[PDB]
Formats: sequence, C-alpha cells, structure tokens
Amino acid sequence: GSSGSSGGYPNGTSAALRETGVIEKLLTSYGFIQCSERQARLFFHCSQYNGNLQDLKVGDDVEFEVSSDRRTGKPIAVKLVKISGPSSG
Repeated sequence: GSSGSSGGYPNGTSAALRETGVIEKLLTSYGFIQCSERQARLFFHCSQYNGNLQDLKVGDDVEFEVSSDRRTGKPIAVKLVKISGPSSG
C-alpha cells in the first residue's frame, strides 16, 4: 500500500476544536473541568489527561477536546492537556 502518519490533522471536513476551562473538581478516579467558554461543568476522566494527574490540581487551566460518549452520548472531555507547561518533552 503506502506509508504515512494520519496525514496532517485536522482530518476530514469537520476539524477538531480544542476547548479550555478550569479544573472545578478532581478525584482519584477522575475530575471535572468548568468550561470558561460555554459556562458548563465538564467531566474529564483521569485517562484523558496525557500528563500525570499528580501534577494536575483543582483550580488550574487545562486544554481538552469536547466529544460525545457512546453510552450516554453526553459531552465529555478527552485527551486533556495542561495549558501552562512549556517544559520540553
């Protein structure tokens, strides 16, 4: 066939829009992020966050992507990523 790495997102007509808010609540299993754009409290799973929840905390800005679940179809956060942190990787 051919080679390549998912071309160069965004892919498909509909692109991916990342939203930013704040960590309203946080737990050992997951946490909630208060969207400062839609004024709604989102629910992000500890799995979404790429970094280490340890670093994360309640009251810190974070970037995520609003998606739709498959069990409830509700707007949940995914692939969370702390905004502040220009540190290399």
